[PDB]
Amino acid sequence: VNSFSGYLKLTDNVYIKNADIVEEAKKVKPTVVVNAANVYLKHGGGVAGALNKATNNAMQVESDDYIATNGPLKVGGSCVLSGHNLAKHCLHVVGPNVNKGEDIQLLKSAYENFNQHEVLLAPLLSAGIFGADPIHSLRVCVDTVRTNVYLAVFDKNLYDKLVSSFL
Ligand SMILES: O=C(O)Cc1ccccc1O
Repeated sequence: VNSFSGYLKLTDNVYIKNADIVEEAKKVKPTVVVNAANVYLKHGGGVAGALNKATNNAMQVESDDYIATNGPLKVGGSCVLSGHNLAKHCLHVVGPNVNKGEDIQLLKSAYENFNQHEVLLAPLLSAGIFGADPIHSLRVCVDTVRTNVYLAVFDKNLYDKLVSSFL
């Protein structure tokens, strides 16, 4: 048993809810929250800008030190950093950004990072401002992640369409 509440069960291991991931993280304090990161860990908008704002910019300060030491992530890659006031850990995962021309086949590689963690609170990778088909992102999630994932869909109209189209 875990602390996640009000989720619709899609599969053995994937759950979904219409929720603000920031507000969900603040309530649950999950072991792992996933950030929709870019390779530079520049947290400006969407999930990253919202998560970073909720940490009072401490996520960005920590991220800048990580990049200064290690250089940029790979598209499809990840790193584990602090969850600050939101979670124990933040798994920063880089899905491909369609609005930068990145290979959508890298979305499966991105979701494979989730398998290193038994339970996660996450957004749909590459959805919204990343320019990919969200319905596609949910299918790749279900067909790739084997650990227990609680998806927070921010946009209500996107949530209802994802549920009503789910195979
Ligand atoms: O609603 C979601 O969860 C998907 C998403 C991600 C980023 C920006 C806007 C947006 O709708």
